[PDB]
Amino acid sequence: SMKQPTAVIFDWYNTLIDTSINIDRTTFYQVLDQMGYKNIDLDSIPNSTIPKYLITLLGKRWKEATILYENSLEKSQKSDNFMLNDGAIELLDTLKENNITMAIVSNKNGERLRSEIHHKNLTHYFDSIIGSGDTGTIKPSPEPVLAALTNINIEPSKEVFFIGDSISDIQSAIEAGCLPIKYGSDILSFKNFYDIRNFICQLIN
Repeated sequence: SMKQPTAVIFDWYNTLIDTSINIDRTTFYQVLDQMGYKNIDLDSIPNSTIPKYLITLLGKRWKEATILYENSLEKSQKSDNFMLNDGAIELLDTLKENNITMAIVSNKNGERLRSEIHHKNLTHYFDSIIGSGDTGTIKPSPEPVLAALTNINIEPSKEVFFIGDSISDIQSAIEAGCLPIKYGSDILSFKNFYDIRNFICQLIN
């Protein structure tokens, strides 16, 4: 009764992309600024230590910081230097080799989203890339999901897997008639892309 997916939709930030490695300090300065902090100097802190350092600085306000941070990245005109999460390329490549159509649905600005995807040489994997400004609404509306599916010519169903980290991703998937898979930390959930790849390979074979 469980079938291989007819399409796989991915979110970008905090699903495919790890936003905690190569944090742009300028962006986090603005967040800390908005949050009232002064006079935080991150300039001498090694990039790899920045996240643990910020976690201890922010304490209870850490979750709020991550919200502001993602919000800022979505609207940015600046280029990212982020790395993909572990196993992401292996999964994309497995799906491509098996001829399973893929798309991205993100609340990042569509134009900058497409530029970042092309900067990482990943455009060829995706038959539709939908960001904010590409439709009349954003997630958790189903509209951006339905837009990707219109553009890849696949009907919405529970064989369309929407891999996403957020509640808005899950809700958009459900409202669109598609199957949410929660990535990260009633619904299929996986902590990494190696396990998701094994699961999909097991469904295919």
